[PDB]
Amino acid sequence: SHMDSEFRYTLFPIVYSIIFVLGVIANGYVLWVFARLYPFNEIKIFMVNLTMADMLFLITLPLWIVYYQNQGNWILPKFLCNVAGCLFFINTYCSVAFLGVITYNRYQAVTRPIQANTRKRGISLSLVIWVAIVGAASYFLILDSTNTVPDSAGSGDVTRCFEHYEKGSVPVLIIHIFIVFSFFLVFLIILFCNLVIIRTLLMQPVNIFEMLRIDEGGGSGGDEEKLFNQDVDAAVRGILRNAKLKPVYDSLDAVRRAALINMVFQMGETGVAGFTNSLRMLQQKRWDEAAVNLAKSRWYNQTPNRAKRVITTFRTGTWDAYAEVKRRDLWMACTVLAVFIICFVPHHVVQLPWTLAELGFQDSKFHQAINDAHQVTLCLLSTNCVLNPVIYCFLTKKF
Amino acid sequence: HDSSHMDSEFRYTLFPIVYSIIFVLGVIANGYVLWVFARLFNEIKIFMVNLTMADMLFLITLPLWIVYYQNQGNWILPKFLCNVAGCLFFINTYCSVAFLGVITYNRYQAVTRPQANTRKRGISLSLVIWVAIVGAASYFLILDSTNTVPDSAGSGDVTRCFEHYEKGSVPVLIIHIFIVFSFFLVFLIILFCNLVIIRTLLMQPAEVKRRDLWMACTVLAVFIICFVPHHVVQLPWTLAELGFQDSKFHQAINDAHQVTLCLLSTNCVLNPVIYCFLT
Ligand SMILES: C#Cc1cccc2c1c(C(=O)c1ccc(Cn3c(C)nc4cnccc43)c(F)c1)cn2C(=O)N(C)C
Ligand SMILES: C#Cc1cccc2c1c(C(=O)c1ccc(Cn3c(C)nc4cnccc43)c(F)c1)cn2C(=O)N(C)C
Ligand SMILES: CCCCCCCC/C=C\CCCCCCCC(=O)OC[C@H](O)CO
Ligand SMILES: CCCCCCCC/C=C\CCCCCCCC(=O)OC[C@H](O)CO
Ligand SMILES: CCCCCCCC/C=C\CCCCCCCC(=O)OC[C@H](O)CO
Ligand SMILES: [Zn+2]
Ligand SMILES: [Zn+2]
Repeated sequence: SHMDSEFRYTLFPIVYSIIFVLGVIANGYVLWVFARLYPFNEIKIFMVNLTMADMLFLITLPLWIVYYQNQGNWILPKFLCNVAGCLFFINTYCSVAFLGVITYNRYQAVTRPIQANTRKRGISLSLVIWVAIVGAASYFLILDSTNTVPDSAGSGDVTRCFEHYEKGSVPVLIIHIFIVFSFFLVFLIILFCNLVIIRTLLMQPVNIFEMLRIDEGGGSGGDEEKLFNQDVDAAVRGILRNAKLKPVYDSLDAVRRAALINMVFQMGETGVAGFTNSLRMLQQKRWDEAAVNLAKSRWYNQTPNRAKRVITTFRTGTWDAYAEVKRRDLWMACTVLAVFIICFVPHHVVQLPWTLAELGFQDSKFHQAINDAHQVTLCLLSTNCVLNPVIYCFLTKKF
Repeated sequence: HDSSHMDSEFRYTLFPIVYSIIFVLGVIANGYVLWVFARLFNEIKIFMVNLTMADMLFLITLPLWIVYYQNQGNWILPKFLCNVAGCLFFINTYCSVAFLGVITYNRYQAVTRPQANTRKRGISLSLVIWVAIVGAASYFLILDSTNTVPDSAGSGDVTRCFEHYEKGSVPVLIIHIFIVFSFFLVFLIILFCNLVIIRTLLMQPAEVKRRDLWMACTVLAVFIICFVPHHVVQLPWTLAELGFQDSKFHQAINDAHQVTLCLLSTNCVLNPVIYCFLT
């Protein structure tokens, strides 16, 4: 029949049954959460496009349950197997692509925090990804999906679906090598991006460099905070060279000096020098009065979250304002990494040795072990339709 | 961050004691087993000599760490020796993991599916392992291993060896994720391979079957005692060194790290034990 055969005919009918029911509930409810949202916009498109990918897979699951309940016999017409295989490839790589693009969006939102045609970009990208993956998945519709073999007992035959690999196929090896190398290349980008977001939003600023990294941004993680030190020193040099800003600056403590520096990085010496009254309240250590007067500016209307953070730093002289910043993003980063390492990485680790075993290039004792592993990763990869809807909690839930 | 290291005096007591014991015992047991092989299945014997060479490399670095921890974490010796110490410690850790795993797989295919080609195959595979591991270990030679930092008592400056970690480094963290994941991938292939050996050896229907079954247990003993404690701690500790944790966790995981580092060194003394359970 097959190497891993024994348990696969029991595994998939149970595993895929749970997944079918949970995944149809989770993605169906997610289309209720999406519908009830008319007031993030770009991320919303990727999420809805990701659900569209899940629906395509979920609908094929009844066919796999029956195929495995029939001891691996594809009794329906051949093209329904072509379509089933095709939609599996679509689900997997649209999910890899849409999780990838959600990660990049959030990375740019944290790393570079600076039109309503952002929606036009989410739609533009989603289409590129669909054309790229549906185009690649189309090859599954031109293949001979099934192979007929004599049954072990009786007078019958067994019709396998996308299990047959012509012994020693070279295109198969090149295609499977490309996909795995392209996957871990994509996985490395995702891992780096989500670890930057996490690193940035976990590690609470204790200086002006870390403080301006949250509010203004800064690419990757380097120590050679030394280049940015130069920009701050040049900013302080000018502040002290300004008769309107020097008395206040000199009078302030190091944490409050950073808040003034922050303001200067945002609106410049010119901008900050036009806060005569608020600056006088600071020079006189009238923290609450200064804080209240600072909230009565256009700065507060224009950038409220940064203003609130800087005003708090002026009021308290502590870094508490930067303790739990952008938690929607911090949790998004963890969730995308969970969905990636759980669902996609196991399958992609097991993929190249299993293809080599299935092209015969590996021994019978290993071929049997890697086949068993393969059935487990194929189940892990299917949990994606139940797991990936969790990301919607970024849109709904507040911290 | 180097200021958080003045709180752990434990390592300066632990390493000079434990590394002196490991050095002497190891140099003896390894020097001894090199005479066992000199006064002489054949493929397995090739992996064992190489595995003993990985041990010697690290054993020769032990007197340097003894001196280092003796001088309260001050690398009094030349700074280049620090790169060489780190390099050889990495070689020892992963040449051991590879050669033990390659021994485990030799006995797996020799039990589940049983001369001049095996000797040549074993040398091939052995040279692959050295090239792969020494290739990665060589990156320790191009780093800035040493960092001058103040001492617990006064304004005096000590020189650390491979203790500096750039705050919030994502690539340092990615490397450690790669190595910890690869280790548990390699270890689980080993765990399965060995457990199949002990299962097939427990259910076979006299002396040949009795030694190879008890050998699969030695490879597991070495993995669970020496390598698994360290690779469990490696990630939580790395995170602590990159500033991703609290001071309370920092101290807990750093102390555990000293224990697992000592436990990793016991592999020099525990792996020559495989020589008898086969030859
Ligand atoms: C992912 C992927 C992939 C990417 C590119 C080429 C692929 C694959 C691919 C598969 O790994 C693959 C494996 C099993 C099947 C069919 N399949 C089977 C037999 N059981 C399944 C349980 N869930 C989903 C699909 C299942 C399939 F349609 C594609 C086989 N491919 C292939 O080269 N074939 C010649 C089928
Ligand atoms: C294993 C491994 C590894 C793999 C990849 C990168 C590694 C490491 C690595 C280490 O774990 C590491 C830790 C401590 C030391 C130095 N070290 C110290 C301070 N005490 C030691 C006692 N025994 C052996 C080595 C000792 C080292 F050379 C390497 C540090 N690495 C690193 O990121 N550095 C910036 C040195
Ligand atoms: C015969 C079987 C093989 C054929 C398989 C066909 C796969 C389906 C193709 C696209 C999914 C459609 C959903 C997403 C495509 C629209 C992209 C877009 O612009 O997203 C707009 C967004 O939803 C605005 O809110
Ligand atoms: C064939 C021998 C494989 C060794 C089994 C060790 C298993 C322990 C897992 C990770 C630590 C070792 C990481 C070594 C992986 C190679 C990375 C590298 O950069 O090495 C360069 C190499 O020479 C050019 O490919
Ligand atoms: C085709 C050319 C490809 C070449 C591209 C390299 C591929 C990196 C491979 C493994 C990671 C090795 C980790 C690199 C070690 C970091 C060393 C470093 O950054 O330098 C020392 C620094 O000054 C701190 O003291
Ligand atoms: Zn097979
Ligand atoms: Zn530390």
